[PDB]
Amino acid sequence: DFLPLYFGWFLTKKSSETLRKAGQVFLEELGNHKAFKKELRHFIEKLELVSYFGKRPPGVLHCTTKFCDYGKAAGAEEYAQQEVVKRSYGKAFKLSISALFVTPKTAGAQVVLTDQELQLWPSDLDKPSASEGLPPGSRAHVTLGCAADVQPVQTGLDLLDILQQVKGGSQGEAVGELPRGKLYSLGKGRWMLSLTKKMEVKAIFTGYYG
Ligand SMILES: Nc1ncnc2c1ncn2[C@@H]1O[C@H](CO)[C@@H](O)[C@H]1OP(=O)(O)O
Repeated sequence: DFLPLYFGWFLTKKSSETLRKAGQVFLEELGNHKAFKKELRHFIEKLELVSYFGKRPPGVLHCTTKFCDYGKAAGAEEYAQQEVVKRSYGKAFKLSISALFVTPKTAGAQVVLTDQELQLWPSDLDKPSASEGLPPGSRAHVTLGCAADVQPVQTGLDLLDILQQVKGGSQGEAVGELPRGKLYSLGKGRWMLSLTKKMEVKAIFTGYYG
């Protein structure tokens, strides 16, 4: 038996719609913001970010736990064999999004996982060098878009990098108020919105087979 391409939480029709709509409003707003227009040189008339992030999920949004490549990825067998994964397979979850973000490479939403959902977060031996210093599960995100040259993999790395700055106290003071939250400028083309109300999205834990 081969494993899926990857396991993860796949958001319902309605919830994918809410998050997608919310990510796309952020993009028109960030692209229209004075603070962003000024720093556009450190990013790349106005730039239309919805177009910039041309490579979008075409259907339902998802939050990846463990990329398996059908069993070719390190720790895939390990992960899939866990009681918690088999038990959770096909179960419903509510995910909490705390922030939307943008970099020159990706646009995503930061997921904050409950301890129960953390039981489903992988515990691999090959761990990212930007992951260290952050709790397990900090990589948890939903990808909203990518630049032409970029793989959706980059979104997770982009998120860790951004939070590696937050833990360093390197976010600074907010440079704007969008209707949903406070806008931060991390430098190096990076931007974070901390949501006033975290949005709850519904999702099913299952496997995706390409
Ligand atoms: N090398 C890798 N490590 C972890 N996840 C990967 C990966 N390569 C691709 N992916 C994930 O597999 C999917 C490919 O269809 C992408 O959505 C991406 O998830 P992501 O959106 O969370 O970044």
